[PDB]
Amino acid sequence: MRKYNGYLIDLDGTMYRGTERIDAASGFIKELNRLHIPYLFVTNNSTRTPEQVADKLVSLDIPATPEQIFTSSMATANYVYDLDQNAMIYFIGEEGLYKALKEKGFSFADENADVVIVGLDREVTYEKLAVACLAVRNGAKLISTNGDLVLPTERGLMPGNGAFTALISHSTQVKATFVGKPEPIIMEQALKVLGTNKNETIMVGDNYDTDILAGIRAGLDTLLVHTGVTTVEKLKEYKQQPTYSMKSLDDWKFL
Amino acid sequence: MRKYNGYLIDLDGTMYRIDAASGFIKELNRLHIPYLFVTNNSTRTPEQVADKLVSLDIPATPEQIFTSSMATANYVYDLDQNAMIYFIGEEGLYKALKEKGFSFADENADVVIVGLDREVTYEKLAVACLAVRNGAKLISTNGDLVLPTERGLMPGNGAFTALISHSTQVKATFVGKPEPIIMEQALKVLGTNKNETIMVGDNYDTDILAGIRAGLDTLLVHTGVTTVEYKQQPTYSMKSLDDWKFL
Repeated sequence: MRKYNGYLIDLDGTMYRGTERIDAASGFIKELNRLHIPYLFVTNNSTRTPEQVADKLVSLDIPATPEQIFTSSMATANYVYDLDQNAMIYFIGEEGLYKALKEKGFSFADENADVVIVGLDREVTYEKLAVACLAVRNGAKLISTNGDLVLPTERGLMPGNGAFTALISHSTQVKATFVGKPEPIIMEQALKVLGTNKNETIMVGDNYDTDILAGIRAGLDTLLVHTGVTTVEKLKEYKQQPTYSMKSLDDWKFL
Repeated sequence: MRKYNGYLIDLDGTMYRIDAASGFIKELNRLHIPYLFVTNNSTRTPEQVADKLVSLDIPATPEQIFTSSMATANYVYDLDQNAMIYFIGEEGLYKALKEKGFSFADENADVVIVGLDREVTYEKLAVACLAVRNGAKLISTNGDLVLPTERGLMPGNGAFTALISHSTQVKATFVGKPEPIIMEQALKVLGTNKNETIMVGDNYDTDILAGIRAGLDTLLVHTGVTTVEYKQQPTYSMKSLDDWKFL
């Protein structure tokens, strides 16, 4: 009887910025739970495990289990696995991406890898990057968990995953396939895990350029919150608009 | 009397991958025509490059080597003699910058110089990006995307420059070939006029284009990158340095 029986909730943007937004998210998510509506959180983040993210949400009174956290690194692992579970993987990345690949039981290799996966590695080295280039020139498919050129830290704007992918792409003259938002691949992979139908699922977020655009491209209806008169006007000039725009999660009716 | 009285000569693929190169250079010495080797190489000192040439029976003194490191050090000196420098690179670049009198800094640098560092790290790249976002000028020794080795086609300095430029949204100023910066300097060092100077090389995309944009005649010998199989032709194209007639 509901139009939407599955929710993909963005973890990024400014969705949980400040106590008011945190409380609104708590209210919204608790309501989904009370209604027994399945939901999954989606993020491009590669520096926290599903367990850490869930522990964090729970501490903010937003109910989540590790199984409800879905990252671009997980989407990337799962996407590659469905295409060739016997591919030998070379990856650049940290514990999150390693774990997602481990979950899929991959074999790993260096210069003769079948697939090269580029994730953010804050201890990357020339040699790690060289092996990626060599494997790509040996015919490996080139996959990038996301395209972000910058990683915000307290030091300032550090090089992001996308910058490293650009290095490899430029050196090898091979284009990467990108998985994370704003690409639709992460959202199709999230839909797989959530288990609901595309036309009965909605993606909720508050960033258009990176986050909600992914849902639009993946063929999902979208709710963009934290909008205002000017941003709504701005979106009307773009090729694609979110399905709905509202000020607050508080305004959403469960249909 | 001769049309060309000065020679700028590429190393990588022209002088070595070859004893046609040796004969060519010695004939230059016998005809007493000055020459300068010009290389995008940012890792080696001129002493090391010259020694390698000697060991191959190619007459070269360190003073006849002009690298992208030396050119970059000169170029930065022209912009600001007192620049605080953050650099990524190896011995060659470090030495060139130090010899020029520069002091070094990190995130607070005035100028960020990107040269090849085969032991570069995330942190080294991050410092570069932070300095650039802080307002540092972004300079690169060379734009080569690949470094050919026995393992295969390794990432070259242009690939690392691209990472930094993409992350920071700041375009780099490139010094080495095919940019005219290294050429105009080399020309000053060689000391001959443009119309009597010829650039000799094997790669169209670096060597020949460098000559064209510097307004120099060019000689493309097919002993390296570019095959016989572009919008501007080199002045001359031949299969071997043995075919050159010393015009």
